[PDB]
Amino acid sequence: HMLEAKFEEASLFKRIIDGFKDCVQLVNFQCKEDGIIAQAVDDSRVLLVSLEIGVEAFQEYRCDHPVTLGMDLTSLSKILRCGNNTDTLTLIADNTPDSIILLFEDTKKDRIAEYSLKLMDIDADFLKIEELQYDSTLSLPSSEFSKIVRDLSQLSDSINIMITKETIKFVADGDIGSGSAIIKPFVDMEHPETSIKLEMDQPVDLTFGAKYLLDIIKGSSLSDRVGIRLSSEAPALFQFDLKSGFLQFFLAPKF
Amino acid sequence: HMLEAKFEEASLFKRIIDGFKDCVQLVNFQCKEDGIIAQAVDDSRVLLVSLEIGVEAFQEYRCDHPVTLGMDLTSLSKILRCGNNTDTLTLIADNTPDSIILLFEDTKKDRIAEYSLKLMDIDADFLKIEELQYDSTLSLPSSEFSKIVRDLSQLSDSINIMITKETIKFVADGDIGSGSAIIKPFVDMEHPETSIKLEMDQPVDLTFGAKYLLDIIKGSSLSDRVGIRLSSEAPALFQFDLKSGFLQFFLAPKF
Amino acid sequence: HMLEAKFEEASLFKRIIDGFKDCVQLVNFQCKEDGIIAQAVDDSRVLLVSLEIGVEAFQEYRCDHPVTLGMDLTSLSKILRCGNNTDTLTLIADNTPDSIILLFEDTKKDRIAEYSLKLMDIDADFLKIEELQYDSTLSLPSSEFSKIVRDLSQLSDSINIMITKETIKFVADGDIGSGSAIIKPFVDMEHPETSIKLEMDQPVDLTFGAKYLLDIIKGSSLSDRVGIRLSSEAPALFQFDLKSGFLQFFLAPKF
Repeated sequence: HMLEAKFEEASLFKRIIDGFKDCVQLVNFQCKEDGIIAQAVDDSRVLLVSLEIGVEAFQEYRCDHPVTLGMDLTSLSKILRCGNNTDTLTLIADNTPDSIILLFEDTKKDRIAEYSLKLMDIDADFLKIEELQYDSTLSLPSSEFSKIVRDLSQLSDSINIMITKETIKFVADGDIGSGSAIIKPFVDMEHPETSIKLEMDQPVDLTFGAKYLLDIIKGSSLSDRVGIRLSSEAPALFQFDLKSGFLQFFLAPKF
Repeated sequence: HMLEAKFEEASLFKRIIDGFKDCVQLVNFQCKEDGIIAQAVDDSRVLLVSLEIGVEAFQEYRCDHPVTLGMDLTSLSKILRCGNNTDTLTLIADNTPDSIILLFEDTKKDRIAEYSLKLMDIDADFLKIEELQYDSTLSLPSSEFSKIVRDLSQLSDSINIMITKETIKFVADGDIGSGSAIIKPFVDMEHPETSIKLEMDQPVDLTFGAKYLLDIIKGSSLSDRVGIRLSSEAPALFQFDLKSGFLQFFLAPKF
Repeated sequence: HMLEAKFEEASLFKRIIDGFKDCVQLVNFQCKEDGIIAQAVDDSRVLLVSLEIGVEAFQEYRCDHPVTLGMDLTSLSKILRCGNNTDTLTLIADNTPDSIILLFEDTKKDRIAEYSLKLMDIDADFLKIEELQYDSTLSLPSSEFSKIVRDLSQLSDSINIMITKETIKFVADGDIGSGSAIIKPFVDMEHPETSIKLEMDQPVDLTFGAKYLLDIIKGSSLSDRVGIRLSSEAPALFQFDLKSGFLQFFLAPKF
């Protein structure tokens, strides 16, 4: 009992985990003094999940020692289905820990639920694959992006994002036919968060697997907007902005 | 780009397809100058689905050429799950078409989704099996008819509709037991659409498969009332009245 | 047509059956002059379900003859999915019956649905295993008890209820980790039905199967509170208080 990180609402940490729990299985939660960060590469080694949770995301955070505690998402999510969404979730562990302790407590002092989670042993191959300059950079409503991905997934397992100047084009092409959703950058004032931005330095023609994109758009529940950075050189970066933190999805193109 | 039929709301065409998509698989959409009509016989050749969609059902309809464009329901329904229920769905095709183009556009000009559907090749065995005079003719609330069919389906796979004068009797008889729902014709004034009519010229004792009836009652979402015409000679006619059009289910009795 | 028991709402009898239909399969409904009682032991012979339905639970009850009519829950529940929740459900049978008749009728006289259920032949091994004195006796909100059982079921198939003085402790221990929910007896005044009582005569350390507890907590829909009596000698008694009646779950501990 030494780091005891504490969330205001247990739902918040649950929503964060639920955002990327489907695309991966094992995760290396590397928590330190300035907060918690984590990475997780899937089995096929084509999708990286990078997470950062700052101090301000907690209502009371402490960590007198850099502790790397990896664990299974399926096991972690099971314990996360025990709270009452508004309970006080406290992540407790000690120096060189065997298990992480999750403490659920409501506003009243009737319910005091304490859970233990046997920690996994994960290799420390941390990746830094974010580029300085991307060929194209765009940001759109997360709910809108989920719509495009889900609709095109009906047609084929290959969604081709094609970006030219002032033209963002999503195209799917399968056996039963094809589909094409085309959006253009604009500005709104009644609700400026529905706006679409585009900063193209060079035209982009990349192809991504539909299987992976469907898991990526599940982070729409964490942010209203999604930042997409496309490059012909490095994997694409799908970023969801959290309150004092972020959830990144690095996806490698096909072909 | 020559016929371009256009719906006010994309939901309407989706609801129509959803009304009969389960009981069949391939459909021959025979659209012409006065609107669109279609037929579909299942594999077992005991259930016919006849559809008619008049000009008034569209908000803007054109067709300078009688075009028969058949297609797969499963593939068609997939594309129909892309709209936003209130988008402008436009069915576009050309003379001697390879594929039918479905264009989704909302009120604003942000979303312009265009889909292509590879057309099937369906045989032109169109059937006209509607009789002049049926032994019995009745009409009841569609939601009420769905209740009777669903409840009796629990007991056995054979639902026997038995009609005598002023007595409409639905009977199921299986291994675990039996059930009998009996309704009588009457008139209401607070909401005359809940009334039950019956025009019996001759008593009817027909037996239908529960499997088929369950698919037939799925058209209750298209009309408040359902018209049933029973004959000992020809297949029974279950008819749902659309706004400027209809959805018919011709079902052959057992034994 | 001789006993014709009658419920005010068909939903009530449906909810009662739905309370214990999952943990067993065959049930011996032994109805008599003062009401209806029934017992059902599962295949593994470790869980007994005892039911009592008094006269006051019906809106109109009669029974001129003690009749034991056993039946299959699955078949009984099927027929129970036919009503409209507010219909007049009437259980009809005769002296030495072959089948039990279930009559559904609404407030209006349009719907008159009559169902027959072929009665099963069940052995008359009725059990009286309730003790006089139990080591511990407690009562808590049924919704709260369901929460504890469901959450701990995620961890292992063995939930250990551990009771000491003024301390009720639920513990699960599995491969991925463990969990512990600890509640203490108190009194509320805004809503005294959320209170927790405990009358310990002797400390209790019993282990129950999670499979069975999950079925037991399904009776939370019948009562706000659940009475639990634990004994080291006899099976534990989980009791849900009905309006003029009860639903009991006798569960044998492990090890």
